[PDB]
Amino acid sequence: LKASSLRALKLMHLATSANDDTDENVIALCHQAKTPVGTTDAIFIYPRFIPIARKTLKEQGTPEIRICTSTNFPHGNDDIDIALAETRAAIAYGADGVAVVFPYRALMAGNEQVGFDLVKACKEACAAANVLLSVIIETGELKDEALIRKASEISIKAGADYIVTSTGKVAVGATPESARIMMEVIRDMGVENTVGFIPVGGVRTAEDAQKYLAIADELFGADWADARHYAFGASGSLLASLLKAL
Repeated sequence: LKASSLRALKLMHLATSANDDTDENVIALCHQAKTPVGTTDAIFIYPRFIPIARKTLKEQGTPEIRICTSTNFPHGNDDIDIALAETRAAIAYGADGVAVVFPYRALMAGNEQVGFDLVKACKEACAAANVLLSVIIETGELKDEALIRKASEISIKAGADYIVTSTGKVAVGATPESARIMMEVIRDMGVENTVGFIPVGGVRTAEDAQKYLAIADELFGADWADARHYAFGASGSLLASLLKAL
């Protein structure tokens, strides 16, 4: 568990636990990302806190820690104008990465077009600003393998730089099963170089993290899951469990 734990710590997007948030909590999160035995790849926070986070990260000597944030979140509504405006604002605040929630309920109702157009609009804005676009498909709500594959496919076709299981705000988050399905889509579409994978809302222990990294290594080889291709979107419990294991 030591090997997977250190690797997982470095791949974390250490996420706020707010629904809520304050400067004080975000500053604490920045400090927590500089762990006693390694530094996480990123933090994940609400957009309005990006400027204060950037300053905090610089002043503790870790300007390399990326700042990711959320849009169309957590509900994954259909409205592209709103999702796009939120994405443009996240970019203006200074985000390194934006995770947009796919309109998964629309897909569940049979509408494949809205998700394509919503992701594509957000990707165009992000790409222009050198911001990576993650797409959260909400596997715990989609539930069905065919729908999980379809949402992944549409997101990839529309330009997702990562596909992400979950918001962490619904009853069911990542499972090793949904992770496997999504990673198989990345392989089958031939986009393993351009699309990463992020489990959210199902990795709480070192033992969990080991299992998820094992899937990546099994499917793509041990060298694939670097920061550009893999992240753990998770909070303090996972981080504490990783540090304990270490």
